[PDB]
Amino acid sequence: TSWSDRLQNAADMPANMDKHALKKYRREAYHRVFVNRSLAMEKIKCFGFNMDYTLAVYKSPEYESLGFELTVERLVSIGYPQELLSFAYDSTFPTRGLVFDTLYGNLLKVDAYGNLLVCAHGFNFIRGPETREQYPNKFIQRDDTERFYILNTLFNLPETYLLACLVDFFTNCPRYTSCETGFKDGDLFMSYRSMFQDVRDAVDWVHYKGSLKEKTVENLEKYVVKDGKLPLLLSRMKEVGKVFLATNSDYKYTDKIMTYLFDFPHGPKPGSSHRPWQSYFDLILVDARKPLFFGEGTVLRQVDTKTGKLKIGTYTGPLQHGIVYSGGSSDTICDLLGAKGKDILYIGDHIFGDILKSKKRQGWRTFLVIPELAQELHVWTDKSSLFEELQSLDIFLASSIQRRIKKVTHDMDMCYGMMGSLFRSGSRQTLFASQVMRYADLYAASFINLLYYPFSYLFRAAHVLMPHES
Amino acid sequence: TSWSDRLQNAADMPANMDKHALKKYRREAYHRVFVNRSLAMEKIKCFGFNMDYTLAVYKSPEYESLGFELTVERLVSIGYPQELLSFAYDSTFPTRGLVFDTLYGNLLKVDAYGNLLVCAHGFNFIRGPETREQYPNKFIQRDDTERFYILNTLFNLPETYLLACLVDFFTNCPRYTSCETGFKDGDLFMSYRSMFQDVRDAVDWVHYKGSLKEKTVENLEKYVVKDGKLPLLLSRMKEVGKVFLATNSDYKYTDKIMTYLFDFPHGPKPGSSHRPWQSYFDLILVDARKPLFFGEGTVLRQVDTKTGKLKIGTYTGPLQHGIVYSGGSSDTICDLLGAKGKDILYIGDHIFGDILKSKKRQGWRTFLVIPELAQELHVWTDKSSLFEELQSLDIFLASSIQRRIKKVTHDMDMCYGMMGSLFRSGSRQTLFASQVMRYADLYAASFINLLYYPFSYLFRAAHVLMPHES
Amino acid sequence: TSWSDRLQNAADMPANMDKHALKKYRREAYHRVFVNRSLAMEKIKCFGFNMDYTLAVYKSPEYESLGFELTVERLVSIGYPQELLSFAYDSTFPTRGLVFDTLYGNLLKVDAYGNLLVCAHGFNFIRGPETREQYPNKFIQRDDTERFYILNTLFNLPETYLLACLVDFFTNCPRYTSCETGFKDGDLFMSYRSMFQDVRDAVDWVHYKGSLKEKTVENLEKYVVKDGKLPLLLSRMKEVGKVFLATNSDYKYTDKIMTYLFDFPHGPKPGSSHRPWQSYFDLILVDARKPLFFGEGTVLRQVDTKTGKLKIGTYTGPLQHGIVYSGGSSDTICDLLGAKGKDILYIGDHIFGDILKSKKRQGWRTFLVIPELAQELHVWTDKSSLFEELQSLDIFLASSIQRRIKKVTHDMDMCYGMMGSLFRSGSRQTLFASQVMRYADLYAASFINLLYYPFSYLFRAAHVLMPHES
Amino acid sequence: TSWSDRLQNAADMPANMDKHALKKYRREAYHRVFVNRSLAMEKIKCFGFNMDYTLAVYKSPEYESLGFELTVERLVSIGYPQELLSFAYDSTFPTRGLVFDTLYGNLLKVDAYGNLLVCAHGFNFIRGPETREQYPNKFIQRDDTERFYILNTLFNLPETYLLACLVDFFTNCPRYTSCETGFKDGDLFMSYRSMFQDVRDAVDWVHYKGSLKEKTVENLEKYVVKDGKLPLLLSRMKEVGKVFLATNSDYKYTDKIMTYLFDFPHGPKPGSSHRPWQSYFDLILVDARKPLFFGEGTVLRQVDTKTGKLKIGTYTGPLQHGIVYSGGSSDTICDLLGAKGKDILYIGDHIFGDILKSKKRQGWRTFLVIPELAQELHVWTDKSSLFEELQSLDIFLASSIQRRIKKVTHDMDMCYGMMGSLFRSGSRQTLFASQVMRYADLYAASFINLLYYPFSYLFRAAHVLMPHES
Ligand SMILES: Nc1ncnc2c1ncn2[C@@H]1O[C@H](COP(=O)(O)OP(=O)(O)OP(=O)(O)O)[C@@H](O)[C@H]1O
Ligand SMILES: Nc1ncnc2c1ncn2[C@@H]1O[C@H](COP(=O)(O)OP(=O)(O)OP(=O)(O)O)[C@@H](O)[C@H]1O
Ligand SMILES: O=c1[nH]cnc2c1ncn2[C@@H]1O[C@H](COP(=O)(O)O)[C@@H](O)[C@H]1O
Ligand SMILES: O=c1[nH]cnc2c1ncn2[C@@H]1O[C@H](COP(=O)(O)O)[C@@H](O)[C@H]1O
Ligand SMILES: O=c1[nH]cnc2c1ncn2[C@@H]1O[C@H](COP(=O)(O)O)[C@@H](O)[C@H]1O
Ligand SMILES: O=c1[nH]cnc2c1ncn2[C@@H]1O[C@H](COP(=O)(O)O)[C@@H](O)[C@H]1O
Ligand SMILES: [Mg+2]
Ligand SMILES: [Mg+2]
Ligand SMILES: [Mg+2]
Ligand SMILES: [Mg+2]
Repeated sequence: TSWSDRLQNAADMPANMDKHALKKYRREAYHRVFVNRSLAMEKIKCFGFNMDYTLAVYKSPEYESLGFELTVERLVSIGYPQELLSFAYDSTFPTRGLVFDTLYGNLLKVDAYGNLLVCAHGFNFIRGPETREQYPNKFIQRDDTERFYILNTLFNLPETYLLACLVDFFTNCPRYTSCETGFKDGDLFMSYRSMFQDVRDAVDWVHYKGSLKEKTVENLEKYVVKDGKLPLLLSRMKEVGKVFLATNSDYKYTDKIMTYLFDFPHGPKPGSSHRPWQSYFDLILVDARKPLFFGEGTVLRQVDTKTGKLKIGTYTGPLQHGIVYSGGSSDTICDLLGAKGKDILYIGDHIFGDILKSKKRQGWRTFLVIPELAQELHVWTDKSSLFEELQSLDIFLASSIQRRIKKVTHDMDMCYGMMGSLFRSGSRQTLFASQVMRYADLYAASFINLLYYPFSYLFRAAHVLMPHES
Repeated sequence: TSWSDRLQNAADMPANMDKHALKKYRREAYHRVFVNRSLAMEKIKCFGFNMDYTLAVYKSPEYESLGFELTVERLVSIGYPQELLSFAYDSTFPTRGLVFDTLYGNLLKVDAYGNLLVCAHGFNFIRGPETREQYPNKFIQRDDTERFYILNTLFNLPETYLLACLVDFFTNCPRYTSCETGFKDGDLFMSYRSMFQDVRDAVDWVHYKGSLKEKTVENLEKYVVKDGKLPLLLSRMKEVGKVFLATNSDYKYTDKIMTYLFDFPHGPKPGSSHRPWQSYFDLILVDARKPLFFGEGTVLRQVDTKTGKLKIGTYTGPLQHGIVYSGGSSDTICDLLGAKGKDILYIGDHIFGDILKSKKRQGWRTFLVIPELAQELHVWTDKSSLFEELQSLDIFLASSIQRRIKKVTHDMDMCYGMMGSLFRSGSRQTLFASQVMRYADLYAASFINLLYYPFSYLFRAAHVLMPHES
Repeated sequence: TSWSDRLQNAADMPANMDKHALKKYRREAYHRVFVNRSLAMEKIKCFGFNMDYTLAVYKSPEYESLGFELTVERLVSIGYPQELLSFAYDSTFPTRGLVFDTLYGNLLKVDAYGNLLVCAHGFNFIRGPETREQYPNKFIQRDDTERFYILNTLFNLPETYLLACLVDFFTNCPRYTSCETGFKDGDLFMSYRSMFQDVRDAVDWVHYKGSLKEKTVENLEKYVVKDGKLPLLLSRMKEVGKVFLATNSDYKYTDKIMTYLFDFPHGPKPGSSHRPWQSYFDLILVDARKPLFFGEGTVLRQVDTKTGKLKIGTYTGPLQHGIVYSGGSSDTICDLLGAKGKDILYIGDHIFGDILKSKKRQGWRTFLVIPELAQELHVWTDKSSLFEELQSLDIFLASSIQRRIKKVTHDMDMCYGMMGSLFRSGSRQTLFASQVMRYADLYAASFINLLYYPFSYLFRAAHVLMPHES
Repeated sequence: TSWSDRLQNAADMPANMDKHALKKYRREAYHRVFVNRSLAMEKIKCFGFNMDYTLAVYKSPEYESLGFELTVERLVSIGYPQELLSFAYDSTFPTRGLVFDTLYGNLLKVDAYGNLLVCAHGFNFIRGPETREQYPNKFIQRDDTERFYILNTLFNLPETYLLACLVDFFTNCPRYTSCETGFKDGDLFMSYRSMFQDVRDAVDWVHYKGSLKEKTVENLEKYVVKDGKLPLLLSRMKEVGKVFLATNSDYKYTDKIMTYLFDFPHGPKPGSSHRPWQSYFDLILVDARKPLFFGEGTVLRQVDTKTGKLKIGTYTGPLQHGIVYSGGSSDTICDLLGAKGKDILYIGDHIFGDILKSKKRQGWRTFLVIPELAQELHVWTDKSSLFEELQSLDIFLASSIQRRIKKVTHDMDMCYGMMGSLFRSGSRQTLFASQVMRYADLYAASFINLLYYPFSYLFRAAHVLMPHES
């Protein structure tokens, strides 16, 4: 039961909009909206959506596997060894938000301070003493962005696993000699950094020039979660405000995906006429180039929606019915919809490119969709006893207790996968957790959980106090 | 009773090192060390100190007044109007950590998200609706560092007030015409940005080329807090670890100040021989150029301590008794003392240049000295009823209640000064508060509060949980 | 009779290597090597060649037409109007080395000082007084590289003409309104700068992703000059030194072109066994990325010559027989061939990327191939009377004489084409001429002209004197 | 007889403005204006002057000695050894336009291509074979501006000599160990680069914060050439055009110097009333910050001429009688005087900051003052036989002749000083010569030589032809 199985199971249910039914549903953690900072929904005038992994949640592990396969086949086609074709995606290895160290070829799970929580070289998990050889303070400098790459999105799960597969392969293959910073193959030296760049290039190629989109669109039921409740929620938002779409994707792909997401024999509710996806939006913007979008952006263009090509020239005209925009900046949306940032709730999945940048650069209100939460909640509850033990041990710690804390931390972590919870390693929160708490005003397993709250709901978080104020 | 009066009152007391006396003393908030993240003192192998506003706490308002006076006289000497000589420092206006907006000439108190809490143009406090003309989302982009300058240190209190005095002066003087971005004086236009730069240049000049240091050193009892307990604490730290000094100041000034701080007819305790200040340190480093120090640094130099001049050439030798270093990098300290970052507790007052940068760049443990805490605690306790009311109102808020929340927030804020608490405006925490909580492992009114805790004390903070984990 | 007709006519002749025949041949300007700075051929130890427009001279106007056609079809395919398909390359318009002004959409012919010699907006040649509206000092700032683009190579002849065709089209088409910096089409604005970028992108696409190379290789006799004397010259150079190839092209294309250039039923001379092209070179380097090549370069790679793919990893091994390199830097060649810069004569066609950068960055000796010289010499001689008149007029000028100087300048210029000689407009030398004289030690219509000089020839230029030294 | 002796001898003569006397005077090379590119004086509408080493020519070797002495005393005061006080300026060593190599500590005389003509380490002249160890291609990369510093001005003559004195001192002093990139003194390493930076800093300090200006102004007759013909020439220029002053100097110093330059008991000619220096200028601009002046410049300020301080604010008003400007850009002059660049003849001494940048950035007409020309002409003529021999030898060279060419080159060079002619080493022209020919339209020993030519004089240079055009 993957997180996307949980999501599709919930997707297959019709909405019971009886107000008592809604209150009862949102009791369940799965259907809840979690609150980092208070947000009065009556003050939101524009609801903004991202597409991929927000509206269009790709099914797991099928979509990751497909990405993995195509990225492997691209590497082989440019000259990587044929043994790469023996690799097979394993959803139990990667956790999102890991850092690849391009100097030493390690996947790292770190906290917000750059402290090491987990270190794996290939499939070899390095324990604390051994890690001190490469990380003498058990710490990385996060500002060293040329060395350390943060794998933020669900699109990065395939490369996360592939990176580990490659280090494992070259390490254990007798044709190569391992060195601290890469592999020697005769008179050829491949650094981890250049291997990393090849992988990153190959993922990019698969998305831009390869067959990922085509294979996705030819089997949408296999690859994409579909929910009859989507048009219902959007239709309700449009009753109280404006709705916009802002995607890094191109129009032709957006049209195919959004068409699919709205393909039911009805509109917002059963019995209602079907309406085109575009009718649900006051503004549609593709090729957004987030996060640059939230700074200078790019020139505003108009899509010719018949051909799917951009019209030539910068678009200088007003918001018109049926117009589809490309490029621009966050200021385009604000100006055309007449919103200030705090009037906007932007709903996305990319912690950096959607949430952190819209919050910090523009003061937008933010909702982070965390698809894995669906399953992480089930584990958090089913295994709460292990965490409770860990909490008690940590308290009792103010020895053999310390080795028990390590053992329990490991047993807890393993319940999530080889790289542990997205949110923590035992009692230490991850960088991803700290960025969620800091930048995501709201978060949930799915944006659809907003359907279960009334229009004027006040989401509340407790006021924060400093230690000297308590 | 300024914060420095509180600090000197505590300074005049001898240490009662009876273990029961110590436990009882550190009960009081004034004498307490506050904990943002847990820290096991037994793991600290090096204690590092900054000098100014850490070891050498300048008396208030006398030292700010002196800085103010000299900065005014420098501006007048370069051509500013004679009416500046009518200005007189007012300690009731500035709060630390304000942002000067160089485009519109406002002092702003903001939260961690760039949200406006207070906006003053000269001495005119702008209420929310009027602020929307210049700040349509009631928000600033903190990454716009060319526009917004954060006044982080107690050294910035004089310019904070002076900035306000100048905008007030030019606004109300009929020789000048006010414009949105500065003042017209015939065929001369002075932008707020160029005025700001003149002030910043004049403060720098006063410190580097003017008479501030000379006037300070000629009346140290007037300007500098002195505490017999300093050598006691340092002597105790040296029993369990190494002690270093890292200052942005030059050696000649450092020597005069540190000599004064240790000038008692005894050493660590009464009855003991006096020892030179330098004997308390394993490493002394001046001209540190923090925060660059925590990145590339500068070339390591050796001070000729007889002349106070640098020896010519980069110093390539070992740590030797009596050597005094200049420049270098944080890696100099680590290498010469054989420490990794987590073995170091660095004690400073500059939230950015001491604490944030040593934490983020090097994974040092951090202790922030907040001199105003001495007095902010007295107000926090004496006026807790106003905050309690505010908390209750906010709860009751889930109208005339909303105007009561504004009124109570104001009455609370005014107890601290015209720009409110360093840490908050009513229930909204400031940027400075959020940076203290994030980057300062420990904090206190004075580093001396460490004397009241044993060598192997475990400072504990509660583990943090996400909303879905609670 | 295009310049390439002249070149192929000379190419079809067998080499008469009788020493008296050689001396007599190189009398003719067409077969001569011209000398800007003295060069002792006996000191040259390595001869380096570029491929395109050096060894492989593309036939004119056929190859330019093909590039033009494909670039047009790419623009149409991305959304440019169908009327572009009515354009047809005209070899009589463009001269090499023009500057496109992206702000005002003009093609400019300038001198070394940025002084305007010719200005055309579309096909409208702007006379001096009108040009002062846009160029008040009749001058451009050459350091404004974001505004001004120099069209240096024969590869740029198609876009030179296309730029003019486009400005002409949009200016005279009633669907568009002309503005100073581009064209309005309703709510779309297309700036000259964005049009220019579209053209540049489309040329790049044609070369990298389109069909130019494929269509070239399927009719090499149509598109490429072939000369039986090439292997003879290279074979002779290899007798006295080392020979290398350095191309910006990829290996697969290089192999197809070089195979063709050497496809005769003999080797160096008639009667000799044919040898593969690669046997003529001590070092072969593709994907050179000139001019970056002459600075940091890129990582040195090894080509797998069976597949045409790069081997994975940086190549760290020695120069080996049969190895083909990719990337690297000019230092690669020096190190592997054991040459210092002054031991190298590098033969190329790109005034900036081959000649200026190798001279300035590395102190290489330089030979510039100027394919149009073949025909420019015929005009220079056939019409010397017009220039002679101009010279006399200029002398007599120290009025109606001044209008005669303009008239004669024009009549002279028109003999070369609408944009005049590559080297001058009347008596004013072009930027391209000044760069040839400054950076090209030697130059000629073809590198083959080196066959007509002995191994130890001393090419001499007169020593230069300052005005006060004469 | 220094060049400044020659200049003052000519300065002491009254102007005979009889038209036949003028024609005859300008026959002599000393009194001639030399022409690199033709210039019609009737088209010049604005004459622009620099002050230092243009209008105010400092006497040699007295002024260089003074600069040298003060720079030495500054180095000693910051900690350099006392033996520096034994140094004494020697005018026979430095030639202008040398390059200091900060990596290896050599003074280099180079051509326009970075080819080595002379290399001295301290006072040791390194002959060709030995130089190949450090300069394997006998070449430097001029674009490596962090490594190579060009000593362009007469202000750089003292540091040129001092650099050589220092390398000599540390090399031969047994306290220091010489290394390839600097000197070891125990645990101190001083790199040539850091020594160079100390010298550059000390020269800057002497000019900005030391006593150079004060000592100059207290003995102007000792340090500054004065010429009664200056007001005559300026008065004549003002009859046919506008006259401006643009100096990097401050107003107070400019006023003292310009007052002195005009201090005669008469105005333009004997018998005429004396007029203040400022009356000779339509525009006076100080603190020009050339060459930044010819790009973005700085904010335009107004000088308060009573106090010598800048008025506060950017000056936004018109050109007014008596106004003195500070900062700004070259566009300030153009706009306020209503000139385009080709209407301006700018007269200066700094080949880079005055001449090259005004030519390339703005298309100004340029006149370079070369004070040493006064004496270099006397040597060029007196020793023409040596050059003639060299020319003949070079011809005869197309061996013992080659060693004769080296010997004659040396004997010729030594007539100018240890570092040879400014303009050449034997038959090879220097970088400075090539920049003079390229960027200086006109040049002369003194700007005063313009007095000897009529208002509408056409300065002519021969049209340049390429080798294939001859
Ligand atoms: N999740 C992420 N993915 C990619 N880049 C990131 C992410 N988070 C931060 N960055 C960027 O990485 C760079 C270095 O991060 P650094 O730790 O110095 O800053 P920070 O994110 O502000 O740290 P903190 O989380 O302590 O506020 C910055 O440019 C930052 O914007
Ligand atoms: N006389 C000088 N003094 C200081 N800087 C100079 C001088 N002449 C050129 N430069 C600068 O030095 C840098 C490197 O010079 P480089 O040889 O690459 O360019 P260049 O001067 O254009 O050469 P060329 O003389 O061949 O035209 C450039 O930024 C250039 O402007
Ligand atoms: O790593 C990547 N390389 C290239 N494209 C990516 C990558 N990750 C996501 N994308 C693309 O980004 C788009 C998702 O944009 P979204 O709708 O804004 O979430 C899709 O078109 C993806 O193909
Ligand atoms: O704004 C400033 N301008 C110039 N110097 C400053 C400023 N603020 C602090 N300083 C100097 O910084 C030094 C303080 O360094 P610390 O010991 O590292 O805290 C003192 O020498 C101050 O004079
Ligand atoms: O404008 C261009 N855009 C893209 N490729 C170009 C352009 N001009 C030349 N080239 C390519 O550069 C290569 C020529 O390299 P050369 O052998 O070094 O002259 C050929 O592969 C061309 O296709
Ligand atoms: O190397 C230097 N360092 C500092 N000032 C210099 C240097 N060289 C020249 N100057 C100053 O530049 C000014 C000369 O400007 P000019 O009138 O534009 O030639 C004088 O004030 C000099 O003091
Ligand atoms: Mg997304
Ligand atoms: Mg401090
Ligand atoms: Mg080429
Ligand atoms: Mg000067």
